[PDB]
Amino acid sequence: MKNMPENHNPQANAWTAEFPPEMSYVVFAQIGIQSKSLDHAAEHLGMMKKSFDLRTGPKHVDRALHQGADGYQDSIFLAYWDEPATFKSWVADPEVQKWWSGKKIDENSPIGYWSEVTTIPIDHFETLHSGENYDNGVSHFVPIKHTEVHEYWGAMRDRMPVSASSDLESPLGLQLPEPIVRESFGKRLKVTAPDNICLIRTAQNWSKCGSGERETYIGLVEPTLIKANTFLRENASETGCISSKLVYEQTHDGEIVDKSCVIGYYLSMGHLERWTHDHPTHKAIYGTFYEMLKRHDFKTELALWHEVSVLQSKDIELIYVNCHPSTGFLPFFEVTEIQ
Ligand code: HEM
Ligand SMILES: C[C@@H](/C=N\O)c1cccc(Br)c1
Repeated sequence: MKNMPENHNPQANAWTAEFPPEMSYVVFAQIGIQSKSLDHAAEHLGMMKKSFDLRTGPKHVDRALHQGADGYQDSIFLAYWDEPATFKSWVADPEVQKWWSGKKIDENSPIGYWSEVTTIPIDHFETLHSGENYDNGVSHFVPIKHTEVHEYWGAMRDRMPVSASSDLESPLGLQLPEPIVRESFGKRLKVTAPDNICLIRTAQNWSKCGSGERETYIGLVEPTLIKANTFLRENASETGCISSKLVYEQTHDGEIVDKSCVIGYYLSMGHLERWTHDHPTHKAIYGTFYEMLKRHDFKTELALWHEVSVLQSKDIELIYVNCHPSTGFLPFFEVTEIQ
């Protein structure tokens, strides 16, 4: 609450996850099939989707489609557990072992496999929701409550309990190295990340918007989001953004719905903060959002939310099997070949 302004009174309501006392960790797993034609991914996606309904399966799973550059796509599962023990039991199930860690991927395969598994201690985790919505990531299975801790720069950091006792800076300092090009196709590679990287899933949901509000979101706001994500992807060193994906969410048979999110990793929470507060790209987003609020009497059916975590090296398992060299963390930090 260090950054809360004096006489703080927010002009809009917001909600935040309230984790139960017995809950110590969230496991958030991003599992992806990389392809040039979705046809080639279809077999792998069926096997994975049947795995999620095991009794040890995730409390919640989203599906999303990422358009990468060079014409590669990632078909992604976003899966949540509230017990690390249960997630370990899921991975050990033989149904999961049939495909886990890219086991079904060939040396000359047309598809790649990747997984980014982050085990998030609850005191390094915070969410924010623009409405009392129980279909926003962990709000599918965790209660949410009203909070006044928003609507100022620094509110995100204040909502994360550990920021009261840690600056959450990176051991590598302020300068993320330039991305390097590694020979990743044909190989099973593991990346080891530094401590205190910051992960954000920030989401947009215009599915309940009226016709006119939807027109405004798609015509005015979404283009600035697309531009922001492209900037982030192309300017890693300047921003401290290790990886940024704009993805469109899907029904579980693959139909794209009116929902998206950006999933980004940053060298520290401070890099995310400085980009959000100072860079023109997020300012244009905030501007067009406010313009959208003025047009509809400041009462929107657009749902916004995010989940932000700060991660230790040992809590991030990053695996890339036959993937494009720009996928995820592949351009950064320490890589090890697995065999
Ligand atoms: C690349 C995509 C995005 C990133 C990385 C991002 C990042 C962030 C972060 C980190 C904050 C919290 C800053 C703090 O509390 O100190 C924030 C706040 C905010 N963002 Fe974004 N954002 C993105 C997209 C969007 C979109 C699409 C919208 C609206 C359509 C939006 C509107 C806002 C608003 C209104 C706030 C203030 C929230 C509050 O505290 O009440 N952002 N953003
Ligand atoms: C989730 C965040 C945006 N980006 O992380 C946001 C945006 C608008 C209103 C609220 Br309330 C929260």
